[PDB]
Amino acid sequence: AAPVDISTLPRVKVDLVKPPFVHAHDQVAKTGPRVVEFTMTIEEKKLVIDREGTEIHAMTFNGSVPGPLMVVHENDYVELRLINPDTNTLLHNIDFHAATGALGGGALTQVNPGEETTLRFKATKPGVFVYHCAPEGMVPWHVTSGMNGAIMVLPRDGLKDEKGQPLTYDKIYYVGEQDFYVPKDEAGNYKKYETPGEAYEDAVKAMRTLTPTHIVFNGAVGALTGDHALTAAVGERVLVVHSQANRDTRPHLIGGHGDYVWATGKFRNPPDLDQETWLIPGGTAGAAFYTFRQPGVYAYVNHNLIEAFELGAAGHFKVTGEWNDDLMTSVV
Amino acid sequence: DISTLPRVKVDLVKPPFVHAHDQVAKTGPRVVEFTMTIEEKKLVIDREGTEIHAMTFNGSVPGPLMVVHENDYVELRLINPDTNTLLHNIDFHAATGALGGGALTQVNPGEETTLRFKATKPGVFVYHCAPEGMVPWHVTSGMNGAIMVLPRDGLKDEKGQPLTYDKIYYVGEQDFYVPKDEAGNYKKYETPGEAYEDAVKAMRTLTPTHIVFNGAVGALTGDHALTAAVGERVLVVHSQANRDTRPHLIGGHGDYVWATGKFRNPPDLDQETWLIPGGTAGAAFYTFRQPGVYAYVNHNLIEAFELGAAGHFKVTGEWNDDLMTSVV
Amino acid sequence: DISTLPRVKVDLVKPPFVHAHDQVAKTGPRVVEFTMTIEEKKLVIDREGTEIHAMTFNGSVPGPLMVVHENDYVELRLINPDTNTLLHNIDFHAATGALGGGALTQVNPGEETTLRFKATKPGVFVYHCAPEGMVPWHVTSGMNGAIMVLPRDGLKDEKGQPLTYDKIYYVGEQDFYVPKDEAGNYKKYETPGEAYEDAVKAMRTLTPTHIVFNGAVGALTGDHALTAAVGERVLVVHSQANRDTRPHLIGGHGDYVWATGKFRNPPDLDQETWLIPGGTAGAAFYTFRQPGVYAYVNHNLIEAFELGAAGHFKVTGEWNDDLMTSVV
Ligand SMILES: [Cu+2]
Ligand SMILES: [Cu+2]
Ligand SMILES: [Cu+2]
Ligand SMILES: [Cu+2]
Ligand SMILES: [Cu+2]
Ligand SMILES: [Cu+2]
Repeated sequence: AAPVDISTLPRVKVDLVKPPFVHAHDQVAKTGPRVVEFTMTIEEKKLVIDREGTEIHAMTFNGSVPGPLMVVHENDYVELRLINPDTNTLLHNIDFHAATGALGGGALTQVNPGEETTLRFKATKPGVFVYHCAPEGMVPWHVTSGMNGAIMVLPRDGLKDEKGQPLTYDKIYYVGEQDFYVPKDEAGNYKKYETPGEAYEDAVKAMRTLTPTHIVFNGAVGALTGDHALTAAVGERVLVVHSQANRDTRPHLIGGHGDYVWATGKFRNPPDLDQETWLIPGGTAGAAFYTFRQPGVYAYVNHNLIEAFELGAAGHFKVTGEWNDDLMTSVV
Repeated sequence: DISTLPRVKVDLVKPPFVHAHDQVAKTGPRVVEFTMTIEEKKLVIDREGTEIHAMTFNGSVPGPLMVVHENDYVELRLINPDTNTLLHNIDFHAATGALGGGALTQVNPGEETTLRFKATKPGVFVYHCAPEGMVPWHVTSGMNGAIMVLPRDGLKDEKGQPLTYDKIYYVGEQDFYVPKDEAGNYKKYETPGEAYEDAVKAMRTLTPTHIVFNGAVGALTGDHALTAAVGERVLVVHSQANRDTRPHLIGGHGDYVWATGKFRNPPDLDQETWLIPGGTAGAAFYTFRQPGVYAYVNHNLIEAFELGAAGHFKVTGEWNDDLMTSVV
Repeated sequence: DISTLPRVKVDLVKPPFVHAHDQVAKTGPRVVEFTMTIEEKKLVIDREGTEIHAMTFNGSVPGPLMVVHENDYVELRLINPDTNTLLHNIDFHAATGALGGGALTQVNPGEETTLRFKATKPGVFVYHCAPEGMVPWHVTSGMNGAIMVLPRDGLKDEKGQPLTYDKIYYVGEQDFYVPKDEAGNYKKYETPGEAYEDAVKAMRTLTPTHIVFNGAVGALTGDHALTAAVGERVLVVHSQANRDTRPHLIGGHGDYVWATGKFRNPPDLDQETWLIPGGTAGAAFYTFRQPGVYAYVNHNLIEAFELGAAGHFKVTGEWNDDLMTSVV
């Protein structure tokens, strides 16, 4: 019942990085609980979301869609300084699904242009969680404008398999999947707007159709392909955190599997094994662990193939290494 | 021999509330008697006054939550007053045989029927009308509810230890497809039959015009918000008889969740959001640790804040600065 | 050395039936030989005579279910006759490498190819065509099926105890997007190629015009209804290569279900309904206890009864009044 003295906890500052990459961290905690300090600056900005040059007024956390992945360990405290520069035009806030109370922090972080605030919450549950803006009355508009990301709360002793044995990854990637509803004019062409506010009415209309115009990884069609394809080597253990703050998705690694998967992303639950495809409910973050055994190109996709190959929810993995004819081979 | 079992008559209560019951069974198997009267009635489903011809079990959308224990025999007397105009029946997902009972409970206006079935499997289950050839029309008109079949030794965590809730609420999520004219305005009809054709066309778009909790937009908000106190253990039963949903407690979690609602399976822990497939009932257990307002929503945020799938929790108690605070 | 492994030839069977096999392996690993011939053909998918240019594996929608055991080697000879017009290939979700085999099995009309891969993971998996740049078009044209890789010691329950089925059926669920003209009538094409543009357009609406089992509305009804007898243990393998579905046996349950179909995971028990994500194959085990007609459906009742995702079981045996009965 007595208060816990948090001033005694050591503090560590984190420098966030743009997705799909993840800031420096340790899987197995090397210290006891800490107050981990993060700072994110909200940025309203125009963003090209497809190959035809379609542009929208994106609402971002730190300039990217999705926002950066934050990483802490179970029972650490997350302290976020949220800044809303006066160059922005809208009210924003933040809802951490990893947090307990005040609408995930949303009721304590409402900031208008020119204001800032610092939120602190205890990361009491291990897993990957979604975080997103949630201004009362305009929630889906902000979220579907790209204002969402994720946070991973690692067990202090790292990841474990269904038998309680260590699962250690060599690389980690964060794939934020985004459903966009770009308004179209009477002619069927995407509309343009001077300011975010000007598009509200049309945006609401576009959203209520429940039919996305685009569904992409890392903010745009092909964002995770070509020179920006994810990479790995045969033998490498890779963890892919995947989030969707507003709509269901079903990740799948073409040519591979999800050896160990936490579809709804909570680590106190044993992972599902050998998944071909897994369902991540809208408003959830999930994580899949895989060890590559074949070199070459792999397609990482939302397995509703239309959403993947037509709407944009598809990325690539370029894997190096020696081919395994035992696992698979063309018979002459 | 069923005739040797105790018989008890239950008085059902309107959702989100639930009739009184014991979690850990107090007796052995019993024949639990329920009675529900079918009522076709106009219902306002949104703040704009939109009306539909609702098809209900006991006058509410969703129908009330029935509660029994594993291996009890459910005995339902279903009445279809001659004031209604359609044939109805009932399909219990908790039952075995005759299309969930649908093939044995067909009742035209002015008729009634009594069905009895053994609740052999523990968990929360959906029950809904299913008249041959017009199944989705009735279900999407609000004719569905749920039944909870508790394990005889109560709920258990992933370690087989007891989980006892202090409060329970039943949230029925309903997808509606209200027909519109060429102008785009919702159409009104004199009778349910008049709208069949338009209804079918509206349903086939697979795009709900409304998705609500307890029959209407904002039904579980304001004076009708759900309540709890810091420290209270709350079980929230959630059903969707026709379409997928993804429940989420904003500011909270599903400490223990049976997403597809069957208790022989250990619960999933610490869920932020969970998927309840259409045609399924799920259950989430949570112990409140912070006072204040919480939003309970389908986490497709468009479906929640635009279409109506959102409710509120008003929680009393003292704030916990350790769990969360605005830094000085 | 695979040259050391004995080989066995399998004769595939048209769905919903499955080719014979042993649940518990009677020998060590084997190289199992399969042969499938691709066939592009016009196909009637509804009771109104609507046709489409279907792209099939062995002439059926879905393609046949292949069955092997963990660690066997699957060797498939894929033939693309010069009577076809498009390039095709195959993607095995059960395989490891080269885009599931798609990058190694590309075959134009008049060509064939043989692919071999080790079945390292037990479970039911989807296989489908995946020609670069036209993946969804082929898959939604019916070019997909499934393969089951049984654990060498057969299926086991959540306790490690054996689960042996007396019957097994394979239900392939297909979402079709048939283009329509300005009048709203389904369009007709002389060749698959001529429809591409309209096909892409129709798919991007993400709204299927049809959702069927075994290639057509009512395909699994009447003389083609699935069958069983009271007391029989039945395994129903269900796949959806492109869109989510939620199987449900009306009047029954999924006693043991591997919703996402991977056997190294214990099954979920007593399911009323389960979610099989698009791009996944699932399996449900049930022991019938009541005779009569059952409806096996996708529980989004609109997709089932309006769009076509519904089939029937005809079960023989004695009625059990203890489980269910109409009172006087
Ligand atoms: Cu915002
Ligand atoms: Cu949220
Ligand atoms: Cu009815
Ligand atoms: Cu049902
Ligand atoms: Cu093909
Ligand atoms: Cu695939």
